[PDB]
Amino acid sequence: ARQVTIIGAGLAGTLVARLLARNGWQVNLFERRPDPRIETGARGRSINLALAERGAHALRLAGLEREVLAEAVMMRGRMVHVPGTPPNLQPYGRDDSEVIWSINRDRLNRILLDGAEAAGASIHFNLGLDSVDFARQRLTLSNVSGERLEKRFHLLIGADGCNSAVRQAMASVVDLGEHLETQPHGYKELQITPEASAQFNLEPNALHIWPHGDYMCIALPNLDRSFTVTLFLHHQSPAAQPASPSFAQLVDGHAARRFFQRQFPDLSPMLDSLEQDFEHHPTGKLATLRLTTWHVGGQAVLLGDAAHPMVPFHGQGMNCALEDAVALAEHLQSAADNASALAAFTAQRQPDALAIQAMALENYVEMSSKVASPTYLLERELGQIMAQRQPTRFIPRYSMVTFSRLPYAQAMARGQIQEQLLKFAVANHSDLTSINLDAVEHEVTRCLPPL
Ligand SMILES: Cc1cc2nc3c(=O)[nH]c(=O)nc-3n(C[C@H](O)[C@H](O)[C@H](O)COP(=O)(O)OP(=O)(O)OC[C@H]3O[C@@H](n4cnc5c(N)ncnc54)[C@H](O)[C@@H]3O)c2cc1C
Repeated sequence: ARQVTIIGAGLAGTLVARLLARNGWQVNLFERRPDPRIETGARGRSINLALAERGAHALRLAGLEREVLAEAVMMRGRMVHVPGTPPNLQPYGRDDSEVIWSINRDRLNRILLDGAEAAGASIHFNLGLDSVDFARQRLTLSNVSGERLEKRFHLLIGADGCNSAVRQAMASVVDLGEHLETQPHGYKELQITPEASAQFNLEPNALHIWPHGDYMCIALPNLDRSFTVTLFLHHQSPAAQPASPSFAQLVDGHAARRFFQRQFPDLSPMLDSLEQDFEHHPTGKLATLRLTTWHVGGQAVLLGDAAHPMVPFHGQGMNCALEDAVALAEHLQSAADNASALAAFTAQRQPDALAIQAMALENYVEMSSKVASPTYLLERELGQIMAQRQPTRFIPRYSMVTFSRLPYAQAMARGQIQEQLLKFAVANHSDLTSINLDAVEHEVTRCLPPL
């Protein structure tokens, strides 16, 4: 049996562990955190994640989808809260079968942990990777107290998150060609209690958006009718716009409350613990880190956030991470050797990672800056018309990334053709009546091969 060592029992690591273990691999998985299935007296604070077709399919191949969806809240559409109009529900896709699932991060991790152990993988918690000696095929682990433990390894899988230790150790033997691109937006995670959401009639079966240009909020529901709310806001105010809102201006909960009362008046009543959550939770940072290569020979390979950290604006980090796990397991299982597997895995997935990394950055301007634009509404109306006339040619880019498994590079390449197509057809036209629908349909068939 081929042996594999996996660092990080996160989402990608536990999935790939399951897939290799049921294929007969001797799988050992190391995790720095304690086992979350051991119940303690601590009050865990977990957030919800948007599970889409890519992630759902990855769980389907692993035999875990039914179990995960049983604990997920169905989101049938996007609930846009734009001032001046009532909350507007925008259904997903074309039919009632296209939905996104809101799954609690902790619930999902437990299901994957159980899933990996049932396939035969061994999971070792409370052990963080410190360094790798690639020459001697050894690594060093330690607990929080710093007691060191050495282990032999044949194949090392880095599934240890944005701040991957496998990635850092790989940087000693190969130039990964890393380019960190930091994001000026930070995020703050707030809570809406079940009582609060019910009191203000917040739809449980929808994903909510409060667009506001350079800042915004999103909310995803949990099984108990609570919601986890993410505020996206500039870390600092630029000198060009010194009075623009930023986290630096929100020094306490009293400032945060006045900010929300003025800029999110319908959302602020639902934030019972806005003052407490604002000062007791850290302001998270966002970044896009790109790598030229993801592997060292047949010795080590990165996947998930370890290989391609991205901004969460498209809700696709986990989905891409689960998709990575399937591809990595497929290549490892069927290749002539580990080095051929790892080189082929990188070649297949690296272009798609750069694509979803790019599309995630663009999608912030789409959901927070465009959903209230007059030109964008006409382009969106015309794009929906093309999705019905050519259902296999004009698939809106959000549907391709979210509701299909088309490679991220194809979705971005087809999306730029559609974006430019809508841009030129709507240009210099006020109403949809002055737009020639059949000329737009002709260019759809000319430039977009059917799927
Ligand atoms: C605010 C926010 C919202 C998001 N929302 C969504 C969403 O709606 N949909 C979506 O698809 N994605 C979303 N994402 C992205 C998603 O959470 C991540 O992309 C996903 O968790 C990546 O999975 P992974 O297994 O690669 O890493 P992780 O899931 O982070 O797992 C990494 C694991 O490695 C462990 N580890 C780290 N260092 C070490 C070490 N040195 N030794 C041992 N173990 C180690 C960690 O403890 C952890 O268990 C969001 C991200 C953020 C920040």
